[PDB]
Amino acid sequence: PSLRTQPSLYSGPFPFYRRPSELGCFSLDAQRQYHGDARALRYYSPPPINGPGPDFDLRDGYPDRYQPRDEEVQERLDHLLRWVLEHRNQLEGGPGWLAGATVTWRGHLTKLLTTPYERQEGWQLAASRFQGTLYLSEVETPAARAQRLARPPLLRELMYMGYKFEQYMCADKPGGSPDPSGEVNTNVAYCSVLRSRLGNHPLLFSGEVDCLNPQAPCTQPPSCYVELKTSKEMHSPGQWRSFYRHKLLKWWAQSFLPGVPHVVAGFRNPEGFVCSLKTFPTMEMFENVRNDREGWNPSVCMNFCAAFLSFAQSTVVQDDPRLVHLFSWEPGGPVTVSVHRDAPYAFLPSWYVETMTQ
Ligand SMILES: Nc1ncnc2c1ncn2[C@@H]1O[C@H](COP(=O)(O)O)[C@@H](OP(=O)(O)O)[C@H]1O
Ligand SMILES: [Mg+2]
Ligand SMILES: [Mg+2]
Repeated sequence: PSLRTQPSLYSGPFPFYRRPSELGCFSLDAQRQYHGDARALRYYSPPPINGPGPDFDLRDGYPDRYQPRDEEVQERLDHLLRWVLEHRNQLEGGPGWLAGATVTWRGHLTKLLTTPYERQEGWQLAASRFQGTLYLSEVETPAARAQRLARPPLLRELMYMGYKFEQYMCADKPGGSPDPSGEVNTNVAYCSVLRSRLGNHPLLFSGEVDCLNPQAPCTQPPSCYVELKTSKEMHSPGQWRSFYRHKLLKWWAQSFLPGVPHVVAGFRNPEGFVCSLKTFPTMEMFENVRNDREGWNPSVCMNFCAAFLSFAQSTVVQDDPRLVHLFSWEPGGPVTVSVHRDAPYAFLPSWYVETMTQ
C-alpha cells in the first residue's frame, strides 16, 4: 500500500494536461463570508511607465492595519463544496462527468507536483469517494500544526509582507490606483473554479487568484489572471541559481495548474522595501533549470501527480463519505496509506452529503 516518489521513477515524456477552463468563481469577504460572485477580485495595476519605479514599503501597516484570517478554523473543502452544490446541475462535459472527477484545492495539487523534489515539509491528504467522485482534502501534520502555533515574529512579518505586496500592485477597480493606506485582511479571497484533466484523470479544483490584468491579451479566464510573488533581492549567480532550483519550482507548480501565464515578482531588500519587479512567464520557468544537474523537471512533477491520482483512485474503493483514506508522506519516503472513519478525518459535511443524496 505504498507509492514511491523518487524523481528518476517519473522521468519520461510530459503527460497530457488539458488547457484549464474556468467554470465559475466565488469570493470570501472581510468576515470570511461566502459569496458566489467576483466581488473580491482586484485588478493588476503596476507602477506607471515613465514614472518612478517600484518603491513599496511592505513594512507599512504591520500589525495595526493587519486583520489575519483565523487559521485555527479548518475550512477544508467547504467553500468549494458550496460552489459545486450551487453548480452541480450546470457543470459542463456531460452525464456523470463529476462522478469521474477528482475534486480538490489547487494548492493540494501543487504539493503533489513538487513532492519528488521536496526535501523539507511532508504532507497528509485525506481522501473520500462519494457518488463516484474522489475528494482530496489536506490534513495539517502534527509538525505543521506545532510550527504554526509557534510561528516566530520574523515569519509572521514575512507572511504579512507577501500580502502587503498585493496591496501595492492591485486596485479595487480596473486602472485604479493601488491604495496601501488600508487594511490587509486575509479573510478576503477571490477564487477561480477550474476544470482540467491530467492524463486520464478529470479534475475540478479551485484556486485563490491574486488579480486580473484588464490589459491582458487574452480576455478569457484564466489567461487574464496574474500571480503576485515576493522574494529576497539577489546579487550573485549562485543566489539566482538557488532561486531557480527551489523557489521557481513552487511558483511554476502553483501557476501551471490553473493556467495563470505570468508571475510578477517584487524583490524585497533587507529593510523590507521592494525596489525592483520582474515578470516570470509560467511557460518559460523551466528554461532556467533545463540544463541544470540539480534542477527540477515539470515532466517528473506531472508524471508523479498522475501516478498519485491513479494510486489514490485504485486505493479508495469504497463509496462512503464517512470513510477516509489518509495519504501520508515525508521527504525521502514513500506515500503511505491508513484508513479512518468519521471524526476527526471525515471532511465531507452532512449539508453537502444530504443535498447530493436527495
Ligand atoms: N504555506 C504558506 N505558509 C506560510 N505563509 C504563506 C504560505 N502560503 C502563502 N503564504 C503567504 O500568502 C501570500 C500570498 O500567497 P500567494 O503568493 O500564493 O498568492 C504569500 O506571499 P508570497 O508568495 O510573496 O511569499 C505568503 O506571504
Ligand atoms: Mg494568492
Ligand atoms: Mg501571490
